[PDB]
Amino acid sequence: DVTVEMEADAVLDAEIALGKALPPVTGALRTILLTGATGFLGAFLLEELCRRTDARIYCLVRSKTEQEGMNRIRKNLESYSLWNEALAPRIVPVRGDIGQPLLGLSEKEFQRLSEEIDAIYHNGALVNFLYPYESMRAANVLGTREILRLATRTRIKPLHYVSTVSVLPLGRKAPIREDEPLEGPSSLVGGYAQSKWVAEKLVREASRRGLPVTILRPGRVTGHSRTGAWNTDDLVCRTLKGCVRMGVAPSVDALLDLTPVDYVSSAIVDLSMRPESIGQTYHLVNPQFVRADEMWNYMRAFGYGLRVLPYDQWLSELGSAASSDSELGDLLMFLQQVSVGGPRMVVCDSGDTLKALGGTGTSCPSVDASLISTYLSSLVHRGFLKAPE
Amino acid sequence: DVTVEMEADAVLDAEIALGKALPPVTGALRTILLTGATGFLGAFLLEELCRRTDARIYCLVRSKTEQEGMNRIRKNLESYSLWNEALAPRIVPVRGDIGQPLLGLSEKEFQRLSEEIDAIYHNGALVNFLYPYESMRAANVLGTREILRLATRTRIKPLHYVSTVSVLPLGRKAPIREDEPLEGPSSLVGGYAQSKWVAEKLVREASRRGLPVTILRPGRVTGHSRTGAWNTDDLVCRTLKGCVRMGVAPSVDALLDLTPVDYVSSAIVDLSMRPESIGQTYHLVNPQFVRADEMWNYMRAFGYGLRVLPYDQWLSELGSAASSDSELGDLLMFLQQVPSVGGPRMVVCDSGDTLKALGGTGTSCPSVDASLISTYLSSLVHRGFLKAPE
Repeated sequence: DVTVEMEADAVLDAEIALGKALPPVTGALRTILLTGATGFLGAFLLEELCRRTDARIYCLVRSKTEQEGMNRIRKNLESYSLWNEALAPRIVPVRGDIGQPLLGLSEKEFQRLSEEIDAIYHNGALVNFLYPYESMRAANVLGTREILRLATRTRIKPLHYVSTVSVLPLGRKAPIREDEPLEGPSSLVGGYAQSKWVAEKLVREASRRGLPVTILRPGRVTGHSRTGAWNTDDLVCRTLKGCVRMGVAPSVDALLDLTPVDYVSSAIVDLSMRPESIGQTYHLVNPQFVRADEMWNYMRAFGYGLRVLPYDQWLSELGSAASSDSELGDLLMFLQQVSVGGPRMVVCDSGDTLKALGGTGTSCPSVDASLISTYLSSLVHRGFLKAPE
Repeated sequence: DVTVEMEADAVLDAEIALGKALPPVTGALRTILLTGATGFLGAFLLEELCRRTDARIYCLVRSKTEQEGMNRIRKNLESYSLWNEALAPRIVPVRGDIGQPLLGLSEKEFQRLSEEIDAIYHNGALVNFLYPYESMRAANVLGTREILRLATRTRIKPLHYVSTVSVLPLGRKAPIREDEPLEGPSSLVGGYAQSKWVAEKLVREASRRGLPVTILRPGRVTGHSRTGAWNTDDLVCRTLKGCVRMGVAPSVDALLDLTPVDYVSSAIVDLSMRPESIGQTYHLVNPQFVRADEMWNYMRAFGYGLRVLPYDQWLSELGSAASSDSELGDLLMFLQQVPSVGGPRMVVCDSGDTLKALGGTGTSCPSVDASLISTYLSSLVHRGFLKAPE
């Protein structure tokens, strides 16, 4: 059974522990390892870390050469308007693969990395909402294990771990608190949530053994609140486009979280810099929820017509439309996995985050007509959405 | 639930009946309407109908013009090495869409088609093994309804309906008889099976009302037994390529059906031309099953290494492989839909009525053996779908 495998995989190897490793850096950080620089949140994390630290940022990247790796990283940041050529000296591509033993490094390379790196931001992961647990085991479970291995190899390296609110159970009335313990593995639906649950369990055990860690759980990470930068292969963009093209949207009961990526990246970096954050968990979600009917109002205001249907009737219309439209069919696959009220969605409390960030000026943008206009304007500009009539 | 809708959709509109329509042709067939000429079975059915009849073959096809329609039909046949230019005079594209009212025709066009066509071979359908019932309702349920409408409009037109063994429940031990009544809708799993069950119910009610109908249920339709012609986006091809690329295949306990397309198309046409076939149902399946371990033997003999694993372990290796391979991921989607150790439930069909009806013909299903599998694999290698064995 999958929960058997999850429980077995959540046991952290005995040798991953402080042992005789040298103490963590207490002075200025010289070097930082970032995983996930070729992803969405990763692009913003990388640019932010360059702005807010003086460290060389080692970036794990799958590539045949270091130049190819640098090219992947540059193009990714370029796609979000985050690149400037002055960043290149700050970036050290590290050829490797989060889904491989030792992050894809030879024993010698791994040992060297274990000597050079002062701190780790682990944002690398395989995110696939269709695949089973076993498809993401290598990248999410073993990859996190190997990061924990690096963090305890040679000398201790603080770990700022990017998890997800999806490690939390659905169907709760009251907003889940940042300090509530994790439930059992059967509380989760889908391979992604399952793999991230196991990953966070490993990280929490390394914490219990003395590794300094921060656990950051982002909610639904949306577009940049000013530029509108947003990868269009995102399921949220997929869904919005589907509704626009069909001219109909669902009424759902769920409180909707939309958390702009610039808030998530700034909060991760801010929190990672606070010694008070060690051993702590933070919910990087929008403190202000929005209702679906409000979302559709904002989208109509931008200029898109949207009839509203009960979720089950909406899903039925999607099913019908999928007959002749393979893109709508693709969207349907995501939604047919698990009624009237629509899908359950996790609601989080973020009290500890709000407090920890109070003197920072790091604050989550509101979801309002203006934010949605910024988002839709960018999607139209980039050819993803047809401009409103 | 979906079964309520299925039952509702299986009710055939009252006006689709013989009424005052003129009697069917009792002489030579002058014209035939074929749906599905742009698909895999449809290509062979078209080429076979040209050889065995001297009727003009009207072919329903989505296109902006008849000439572009002809191009689509021609190219499809070319892809299976079925095209020769002497076919061209025989084919008449009809611009249209199985998933639209009146097959996408105007009232005037539909009335004209209702005057011209002597008989209908209905092989058009949306086949998607991932989508729900509602995604295939238009093409499979309403499309079949509209075909029945045409078959009863103006003058009676016999209907040779291509259904599927997937209208039958899976997991039953004894070969299901061709004359066994359909069970209720709750027996079926997946949108494709559900939509074809409803379609066949509609066709049966038409038959009950006096429309001459043959119901043909193909099994798992595989490559041409001589040329190896086989549509590579087919799920069976996907699965075999996945096994080859991983180097591992599942031990499943099913009695595997592999029914070459040249047998299905020849049997359809043969059976359609027997008046004894009217009102009858035929299972166009291979009379001889193959076991999975025989399949892997045939593939090793061709040159591909295959370790064998229990189905659950094989499926887990597929999932693991899918992490870094999107094609294997695509294959995994199909197999995960089921929430036992011997692998997927499959249907076993009796074909005794087909065997008898074809006994005086030269139509017999090829055996599954190392030679057939070599024919299939050789074609896939030649077309670049598979890497040649080491």
